[PDB]
Amino acid sequence: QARARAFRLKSYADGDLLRELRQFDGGPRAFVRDSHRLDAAVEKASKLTDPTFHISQYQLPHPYSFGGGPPNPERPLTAPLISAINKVSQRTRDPVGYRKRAKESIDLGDFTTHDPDTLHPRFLEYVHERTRSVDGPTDDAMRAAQTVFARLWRRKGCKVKARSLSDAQPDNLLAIIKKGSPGEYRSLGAEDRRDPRLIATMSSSLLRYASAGVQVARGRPPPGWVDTTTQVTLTFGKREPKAAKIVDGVRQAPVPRFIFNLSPVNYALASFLHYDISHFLMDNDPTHGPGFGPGRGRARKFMDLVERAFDGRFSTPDGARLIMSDITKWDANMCEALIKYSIDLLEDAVDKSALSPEGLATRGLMYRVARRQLLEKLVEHPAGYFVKLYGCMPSGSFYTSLVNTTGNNLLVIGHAIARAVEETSLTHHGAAELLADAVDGTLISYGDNQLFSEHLFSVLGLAYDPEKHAEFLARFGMKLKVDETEVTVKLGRVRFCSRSLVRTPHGLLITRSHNSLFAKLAGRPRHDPVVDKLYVRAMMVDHMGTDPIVYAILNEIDRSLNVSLEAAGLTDAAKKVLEDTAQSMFGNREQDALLAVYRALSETVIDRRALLSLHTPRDGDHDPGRLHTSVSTGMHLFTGELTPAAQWAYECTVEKWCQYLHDTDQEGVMFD
RNA sequence: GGAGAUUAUAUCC
RNA sequence: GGAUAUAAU
Repeated sequence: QARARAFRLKSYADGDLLRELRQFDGGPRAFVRDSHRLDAAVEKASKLTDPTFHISQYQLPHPYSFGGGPPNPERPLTAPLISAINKVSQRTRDPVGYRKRAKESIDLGDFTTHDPDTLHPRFLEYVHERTRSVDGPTDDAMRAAQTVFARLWRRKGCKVKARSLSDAQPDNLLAIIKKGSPGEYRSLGAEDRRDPRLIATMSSSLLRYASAGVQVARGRPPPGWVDTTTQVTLTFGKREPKAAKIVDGVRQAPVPRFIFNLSPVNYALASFLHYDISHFLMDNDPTHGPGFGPGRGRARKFMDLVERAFDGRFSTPDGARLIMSDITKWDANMCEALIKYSIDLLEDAVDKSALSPEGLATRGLMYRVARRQLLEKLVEHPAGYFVKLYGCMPSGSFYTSLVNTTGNNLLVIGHAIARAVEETSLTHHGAAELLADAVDGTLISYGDNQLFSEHLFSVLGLAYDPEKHAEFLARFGMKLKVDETEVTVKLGRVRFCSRSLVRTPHGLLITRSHNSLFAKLAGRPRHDPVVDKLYVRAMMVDHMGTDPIVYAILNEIDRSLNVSLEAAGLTDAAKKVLEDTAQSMFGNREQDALLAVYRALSETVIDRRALLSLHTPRDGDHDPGRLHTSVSTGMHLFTGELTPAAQWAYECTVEKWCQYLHDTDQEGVMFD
């Protein structure tokens, strides 16, 4: 409707549409339309009964996709990291073992960029059989699992109410629209989702449901646009560090993740319907990961689960294990059946009882559209052409974390219920009432990342069984990697969102594995040398100074970068990352202030105390203390009190650390 | 040719 | 009311 109107091709089958597309095919990072990027996907889909993907009959004269290419090939941190590991490993208990374990990770360190010619093979992961619905036994279990969380949410105080359309007015809609992508409106001049003309368009796209609902509440049929309104979804490849893996010998360089950039109109509908229920779960649902962070008291849902399972010890007091589910490529494989159970449960938690009959019908039409649009997407493939995608989670939707987390939680509870009805004398209702009590404190998911206590199965009179867990997931087309799913009784192997917990004599302390740091460093492409030096310090911040080996290694790398730090001169990249420092030290961001900061940078050290202050919560019992440049350019001194356990970690040398982890059996935190 | 959502945190305005 | 940066999913 905006001059970009699509034309209809003549064919119907994918193989014939593909031939038709050649007639539109077109530096090395400008976009060129290329229908051959679809060849393998079309070939794969042709052998499937119910494929997740078809070529769209409708196409645009001009595509939205942009070109790309490979990153800078140099890896400037690999050599300094090796010297640092060479030195610090000598102060650990097994120096040659540490250096070998660490070399494995450095070798895998890599990096992905957006490039249409490397992105299209990743899309094959999204091309497989649909699972529209599951069989009777599984459905009964999944609907019982829905009652578990619905009960949990009510007990936790859920009082979320349906919004009125007053909140779809431009001035009120702003409070539930975050800044970000204009999606397909970027072609029309919009730069941000929160731009006033976009906000006006998103508002109109919500208010149009009012009169549609008036008709349905009178028993008339809905307007036609309700069932046909669609928005284009754009795609691109993720730019990030990513570790290669060794699969059957060959070291497999990483394929870029497939990212979806959804339309602001779809965003506005999702947020109008479900912003509140999402924020209620973040604040109050103990199984809901989103809201988590590693510092400042934000890991409490993780720590509460661990402390219920370990009660002060380093191994679980009973033998009850902890399970960390390892699922292959969650977003590509989340089927329509699981998406429906998840979003339906979320919509059910929203209280509609105060709505008028028109208001209720209006919300029903809005939900109808949001559900259909989560399930069936119109996606511009990196070939430069539209395809239709049924199921899969479109990573980048408003619903991504919310629905992935809800679905993973429903999987394990549905599985538990399914086993109980088959194997024991519990009914669906009876298993549900047990799990509703036991799930509070025994389960947490963050999308496909999951951690749960075997007590979920204990209270059903069952023991966890990974093959039965994998078989349940396979009913939804998902592959639980059984040999990579950690099952343990030891705190040192418990993980959540890439974080470990170390129990010190004064309490728990979030930490991170060393191998993850080494791969990221080995994968870092060459930037401006000041930018890269500040990246190494950002890594210190990410690790929060808990581990003195990690601090030592990073402090070594930081020093080593000083030899060549000034070789590029004061570039614009270096100016940008030094601006905050120049204004806090000299009052201005002018050339001389910036160069004074620049030339002093070689003289700075990042204080481990500043890093460990990040464990301090902002509690009204704790004042964490301002950091200024303490963890970036290092030109302020951090004054402030650490938490007891973090104070213990400051007083703790490489040598004391390895001894304590050895004596407590917590050395699992270092690797994996 | 000049790269999504969500969460957490830090810095500066 | 905004900007920049890193991490996680």
